[PDB]
Amino acid sequence: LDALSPEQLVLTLLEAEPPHVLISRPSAPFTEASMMMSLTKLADKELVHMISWAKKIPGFVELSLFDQVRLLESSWMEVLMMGLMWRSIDHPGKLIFAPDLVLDRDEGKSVEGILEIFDMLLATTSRFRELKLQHKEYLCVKAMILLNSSMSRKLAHLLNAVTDALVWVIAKSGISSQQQSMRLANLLMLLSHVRHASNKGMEHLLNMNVVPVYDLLLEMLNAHVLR
Amino acid sequence: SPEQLVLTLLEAEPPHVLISRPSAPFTEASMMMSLTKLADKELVHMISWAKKIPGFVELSLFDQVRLLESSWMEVLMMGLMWRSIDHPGKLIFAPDLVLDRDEGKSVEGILEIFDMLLATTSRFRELKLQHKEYLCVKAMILLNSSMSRKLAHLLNAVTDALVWVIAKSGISSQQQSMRLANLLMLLSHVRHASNKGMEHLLNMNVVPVYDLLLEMLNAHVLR
Ligand SMILES: CC/C(=C(\c1ccc(O)cc1)c1ccc(OCCN(C)C)cc1)c1ccccc1
Ligand SMILES: CC/C(=C(\c1ccc(O)cc1)c1ccc(OCCN(C)C)cc1)c1ccccc1
Ligand SMILES: CC/C(=C(\c1ccc(O)cc1)c1ccc(OCCN(C)C)cc1)c1ccccc1
Ligand SMILES: CC/C(=C(\c1ccc(O)cc1)c1ccc(OCCN(C)C)cc1)c1ccccc1
Repeated sequence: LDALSPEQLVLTLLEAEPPHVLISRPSAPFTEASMMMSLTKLADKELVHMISWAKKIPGFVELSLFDQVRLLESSWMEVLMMGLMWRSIDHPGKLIFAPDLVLDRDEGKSVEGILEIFDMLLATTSRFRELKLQHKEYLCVKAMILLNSSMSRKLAHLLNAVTDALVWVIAKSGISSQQQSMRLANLLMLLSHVRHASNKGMEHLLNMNVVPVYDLLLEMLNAHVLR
Repeated sequence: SPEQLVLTLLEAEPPHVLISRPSAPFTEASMMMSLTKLADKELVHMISWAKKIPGFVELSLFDQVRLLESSWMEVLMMGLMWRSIDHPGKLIFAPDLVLDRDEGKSVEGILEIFDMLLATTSRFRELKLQHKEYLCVKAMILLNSSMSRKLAHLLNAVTDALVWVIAKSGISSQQQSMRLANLLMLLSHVRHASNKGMEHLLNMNVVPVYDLLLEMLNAHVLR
């Protein structure tokens, strides 16, 4: 119960942060291939990392394996983009994928189409920047993205605890009540923009085949044999 | 003010659009023909609705268009979820056009889209979403679809109005905070459904103007 209390949860997420991933640009001037290559290599590394991070969130380990895989599968692009926005929050106009990989808007034009994605990331980052998004609020929101990715007893509980944690953090700020409700709303409403950039990103990534298993999974869940 | 805004959103509600099913057993075509007929009629009314929203008509004609342009599919799906809320397992497109999850199989693909809607509606049903709450959430979907002075002002006012609505409930503060988070967290699912629907709708050619639109804004000549 307590390991899931505002200060406890905040503490655990504070130290669950994945390790920073390093990567440096290539020799020649960026092309569409080299560009994506770097970002893919980079995205894959952080993903292996995103697993051990999820495992450290109070109780994630007790959710069925199917649900673990489900949430991570449904929310991984949003989690990446939020990690990316967060670390690019104090450097307006630039996306800090990694220390030696600090690309500004224009360089994205190396990979046809990513431009609109870069602007979405850049514009959402700005919103968090005006809000003066704090590291503690950030940690709660990232985890919330993980648990709010799809839609039980445990799941919802785990999610509401992360929610209670964020109210708590915003609460130790001193601002009145009406401004605590406002910040909560503003912060959460940016979740639509994150999800949206994720969908846009997925679509673009996909552009650059398996057997449909949607019905079968329902059948399986319905029969109750899924994991 | 909160009470004012609510009252104004209430009476700003679009009329209910009446449409009926066709003769023969729904075909992928006929099915999508009925939904498209319905949506366009609703979209027509949507403009009028957005115009009644306090302050909207003051935003440059460009922002108005941009907002409606980017949020219309969510607004629609939000309206659909609201009227299907008391009909589990069903999507109430109109009084005469109600479809079960299974009938959606008339149009190849929309099934996953129908499950997204029914499940979100399911979530709102479990939160016992209230009419006034719904009113605020809708305008909120319209006003938060894109990313100024008046804009944010307008958006924070509806947001104030929502907190206010949740406040006359009487639940403790911790619970009021909880409900605001749970409702707004549900926006991400609404936006997600919308993106999925757009992808599918699109599946069933113009010149890229994105870069040109930026320049035009940079040069400050856009509307
Ligand atoms: C938004 C930049 C980005 C990726 C990214 C975002 C944040 C971050 O911290 C690191 C990378 C990106 C690039 C590739 C990618 O594919 C990996 C394939 N794996 C899952 C096998 C995922 C995200 C991207 C997504 C779609 C198209 C083009 C670029
Ligand atoms: C590429 C998406 C994905 C998984 C996936 C890929 C294809 C598919 O058909 C279904 C899922 C994924 C998600 C979770 C996972 O967990 C292993 C079990 N627990 C103990 C971590 C493995 C792959 C994932 C990988 C790393 C981080 C976040 C998400
Ligand atoms: C969710 C069902 C739906 C539509 C809908 C939602 C709510 C509502 O109240 C009425 C209809 C839908 C159908 C067609 C559509 O395109 C119309 C073309 N216009 C833009 C000229 C938009 C939404 C739909 C969306 C994508 C693919 C197939 C069906
Ligand atoms: C189809 C999307 C759209 C508009 C649109 C289409 C293509 C494009 O390149 C840009 C926009 C749209 C939105 C608003 C609008 O309003 C007119 C200005 N005042 C009277 C509000 C006209 C078209 C729309 C129309 C009705 C309801 C909701 C959305």
